[PDB]
Amino acid sequence: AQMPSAGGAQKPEGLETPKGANRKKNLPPKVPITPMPQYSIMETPVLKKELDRFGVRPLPKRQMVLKLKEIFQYTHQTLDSDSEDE
Repeated sequence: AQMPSAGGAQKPEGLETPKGANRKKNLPPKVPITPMPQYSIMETPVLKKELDRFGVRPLPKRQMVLKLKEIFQYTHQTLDSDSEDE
């Protein structure tokens, strides 16, 4: 709901990057900033399989990315745990 000000403080200018160029897969539970680990920007081979598994119809990558981004926005509560949710 809120953020710990004594722990946040640092003004963001960019956070939501393609998870790969840096060694940063996590998102610190602190301040509600636009999430970096978007489901819609996951690695192409596995994400294509996850796109099929989630049951998404063939919409072009612009229409598709907005769909799975929006879905991810209301689904994003904590962070990707690497392991499957037990």
